Amino acid sequence: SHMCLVCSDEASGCHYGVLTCGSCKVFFKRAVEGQHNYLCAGRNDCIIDKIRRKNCPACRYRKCLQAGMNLEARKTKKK
Amino acid sequence: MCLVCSDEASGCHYGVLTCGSCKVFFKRAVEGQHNYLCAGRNDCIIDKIRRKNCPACRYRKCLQAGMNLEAR
DNA sequence: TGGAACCCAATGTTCT
DNA sequence: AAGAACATTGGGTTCC
Ligand SMILES: [Zn+2]
Ligand SMILES: [Zn+2]
Ligand SMILES: [Zn+2]
Ligand SMILES: [Zn+2]
Repeated sequence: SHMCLVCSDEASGCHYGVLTCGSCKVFFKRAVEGQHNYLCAGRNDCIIDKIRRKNCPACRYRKCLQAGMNLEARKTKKK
Repeated sequence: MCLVCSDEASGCHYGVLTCGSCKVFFKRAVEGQHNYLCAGRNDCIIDKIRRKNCPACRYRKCLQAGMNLEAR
């Protein structure tokens, strides 16, 4: 396809195992490598689009996980 | 306690009892015009920590708590 | 009390 | 591809 599977913006290729845009790529890396201690102000089902993806990092990080992102995807595609 | 984010207040600002962070947010919201979109259901929880998540919902309840720049 | 000017945390792009 | 590090935004406290 051509759209990020997390936020629907224009994907820039496959990162951490998932067709995503560049903003979701570095968001995930940051969330996964530090704490991801986020709280949703809604009911854990926020809509995450190009502009709203900024509102709710809890729900953004859940959609990254749901789309299959994982740090070791490179090492894992091998074998 | 902030009538908006229920943190605790520095005093009465723009017509309402609010925290300092809500003071500046409002001034900025009203002046800068931006158009904000809620990502939930137009009823987000607005508290000390979750404030920053939905400026649409934050700004809406500033308005509804009575905030207004001409409080003269 | 209202506002300026900080300062920092979080985002998204560049990297020639 | 991954990821440092740059640029910028939006935000809260300090100060005047
Ligand atoms: Zn994305
Ligand atoms: Zn959410
Ligand atoms: Zn407040
Ligand atoms: Zn909202």
